[PDB]
Amino acid sequence: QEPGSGIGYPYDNNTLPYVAPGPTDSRAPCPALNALANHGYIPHDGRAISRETLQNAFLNHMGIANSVIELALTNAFVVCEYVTGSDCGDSLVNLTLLAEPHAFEHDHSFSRKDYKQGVANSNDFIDNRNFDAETFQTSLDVVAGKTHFDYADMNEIRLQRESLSNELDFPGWFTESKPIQNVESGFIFALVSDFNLPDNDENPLVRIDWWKYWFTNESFPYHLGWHPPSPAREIEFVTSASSAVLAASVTSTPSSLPSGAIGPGAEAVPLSFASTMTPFLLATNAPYYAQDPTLGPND
Ligand code: HEM
Ligand SMILES: *[C@@H]1O[C@H](CO)[C@@H](O[C@@H]2O[C@H](CO)[C@@H](O[C@@H]3O[C@H](CO)[C@@H](O)[C@H](O)[C@@H]3O)[C@H](O)[C@H]2NC(C)=O)[C@H](O)[C@H]1NC(C)=O
Ligand SMILES: *[C@@H]1O[C@H](CO)[C@@H](O[C@@H]2O[C@H](CO)[C@@H](O)[C@H](O)[C@H]2NC(C)=O)[C@H](O)[C@H]1NC(C)=O
Ligand SMILES: *[C@H]1O[C@H](CO)[C@@H](O)[C@H](O)[C@@H]1O[C@H]1O[C@H](CO)[C@@H](O)[C@H](O)[C@@H]1O
Ligand SMILES: *[C@@H]1O[C@H](CO)[C@@H](O)[C@H](O)[C@H]1NC(C)=O
Ligand SMILES: *[C@H]1O[C@H](CO)[C@@H](O)[C@H](O)[C@@H]1O
Ligand SMILES: *[C@H]1O[C@H](CO)[C@@H](O)[C@H](O)[C@@H]1O
Ligand SMILES: *[C@H]1O[C@H](CO)[C@@H](O)[C@H](O)[C@@H]1O
Ligand SMILES: *[C@H]1O[C@H](CO)[C@@H](O)[C@H](O)[C@@H]1O
Ligand SMILES: *[C@H]1O[C@H](CO)[C@@H](O)[C@H](O)[C@@H]1O
Ligand SMILES: *[C@H]1O[C@H](CO)[C@@H](O)[C@H](O)[C@@H]1O
Ligand SMILES: *[C@H]1O[C@H](CO)[C@@H](O)[C@H](O)[C@@H]1O
Ligand SMILES: *[C@H]1O[C@H](CO)[C@@H](O)[C@H](O)[C@@H]1O
Ligand SMILES: *[C@H]1O[C@H](CO)[C@@H](O)[C@H](O)[C@@H]1O
Ligand SMILES: [Br-]
Ligand SMILES: [Br-]
Ligand SMILES: [Br-]
Ligand SMILES: [Mn+2]
Repeated sequence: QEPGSGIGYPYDNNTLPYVAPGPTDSRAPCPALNALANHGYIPHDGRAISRETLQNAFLNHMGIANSVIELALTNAFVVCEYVTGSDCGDSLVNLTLLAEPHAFEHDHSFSRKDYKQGVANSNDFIDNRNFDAETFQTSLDVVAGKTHFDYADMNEIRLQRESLSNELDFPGWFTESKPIQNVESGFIFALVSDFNLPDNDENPLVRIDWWKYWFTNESFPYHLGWHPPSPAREIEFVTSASSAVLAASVTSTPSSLPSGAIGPGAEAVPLSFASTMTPFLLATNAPYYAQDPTLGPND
């Protein structure tokens, strides 16, 4: 928000306004990076981004500690080198390259389509990067009529997304990615679980309105009473939440799940790509921004 607004106070004492991305700005497949860029906490153009820029932006503006993004930073820079063909040093070339498929970006996202979702021909690909309202509605439908949801509900949401994606993706494309997705499941609990409930750390419940505002608007739900978690969330919370999601008993089983979907997931580790492997072409779509309604500087 505008710095003088005080909307972030006393959790964020140095806010900057929301500014929609323009057609030449680079955006990510990540709702967090996109919100940061929209506020200029990382470059508004989404280009030339250092590790420390990311660390400070997450810590000071989202209540997300450095530990939470240590592996994400490693993976971002691995993917930058893979996509561009050269070491990116400590200047991430842009955010858009993070949507390189079957890499850091993965299938069965909560709010993005898959790279070969619903394509008629094998060489086709689509926008697997920008927020997609219909896809996100398939996630939200699992918790329809509710204000909050728990680990078991999140497990059901990701299973629904895996089912749909395995059915809809071009044959042979779908590749399950429980380790990365469920770090992201943990990120959702870390950012938008309801810290106003007494037992949030033992038993976090996502506020659906906060989640929907963050994802749809790629800005922060201050108007709904959200603020950055304080103290900042640490990695322990995120991987515990990830494990709890996958450990939760499944009471409704969609059809068409890949083998081993129900059960624990592997620990996330650094990505690596063969030097001979050429990257898949990135989707070239202009960055998404919310239009129904458009957002003002304080939204
Ligand atoms: C350097 C830091 C980060 C990098 C490089 C990064 C990168 C990415 C990438 C590549 C994806 C796409 C995965 C896919 O859905 O196919 C993604 C998704 C996601 N990210 Fe980030 N991320 C970072 C930090 C965070 C943090 C700290 C949060 C929240 C606390 C966050 C929340 C999410 C969520 C919830 C998704 C899933 C979106 C969906 O499934 O629709 N990310 N991120
Ligand atoms: C974010 O950075 C990535 C990585 O640099 C950009 O993707 C790459 O964009 C370049 C154009 O600047 C593409 O190069 C072109 O490739 C075609 C086919 O190989 C070639 O015939 C052209 O002469 C040109 O070299 C490159 O393909 C593309 N990389 C991938 C994997 O798709 C991306 O455009 C940047 N996005 C933003 C919004 O800044
Ligand atoms: C996206 O952000 C807009 C702007 O903040 C949201 O619309 C406003 O919501 C706030 C509460 O968050 C209300 O006080 C305003 O009356 C709303 N204004 C307008 C112009 O509608 C919108 O709800 C957000 N989208 C989602 C899905 O959360
Ligand atoms: C991205 O741009 C490519 C051309 O550079 C197209 O071949 C791709 O289909 C893709 O097009 C989409 O996004 C561009 C902006 O980059 C729009 O101009 C297109 O209409 C389309 O939405
Ligand atoms: C915001 O400023 C107030 C008033 O000085 C201070 O008490 C509080 O600790 C500050 N918050 C942060 C995150 O520094
Ligand atoms: C989440 O999982 C990690 C291991 O991946 C632990 O280090 C952490 O304490 C939490 O259990
Ligand atoms: C790891 O931490 C999470 C988040 O605090 C808990 O919900 C979980 O039960 C485990 O203790
Ligand atoms: C990972 O951690 C979660 C949260 O403690 C457990 O529920 C799960 O069984 C696994 O150990
Ligand atoms: C069985 O229970 C889980 C959560 O406990 C739900 O998410 C599911 O919809 C079914 O009711
Ligand atoms: C229980 O929930 C699962 C996952 O959302 C559905 O696929 C199933 O049809 C039932 O509603
Ligand atoms: C749906 O079905 C699967 C196996 O058929 C179970 O693992 C799950 O708990 C749910 O009953
Ligand atoms: C979230 O984190 C847990 C614990 O490391 C994994 O088991 C899961 O697959 C996901 O990466
Ligand atoms: C990471 O691992 C891959 C193997 O999958 C190698 O190709 C790469 O060079 C790096 O060692
Ligand atoms: C977002 O931008 C639109 C332009 O379409 C305005 O009409 C709206 O009031 C908001 O500022
Ligand atoms: Br660029
Ligand atoms: Br489809
Ligand atoms: Br796994
Ligand atoms: Mn994806």
